[PDB]
Amino acid sequence: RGGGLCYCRRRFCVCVGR
Amino acid sequence: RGGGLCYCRRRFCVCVGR
Repeated sequence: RGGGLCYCRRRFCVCVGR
Repeated sequence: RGGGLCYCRRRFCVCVGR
């Protein structure tokens, strides 16, 4: 199935989806 | 920017948080 990817580290976060 | 931002463009979505 589909979903979403989110990465968080230190004082910053980034998410990506298609 | 403040808070968290997230938006989808072209054929892929890109969101970032700080």
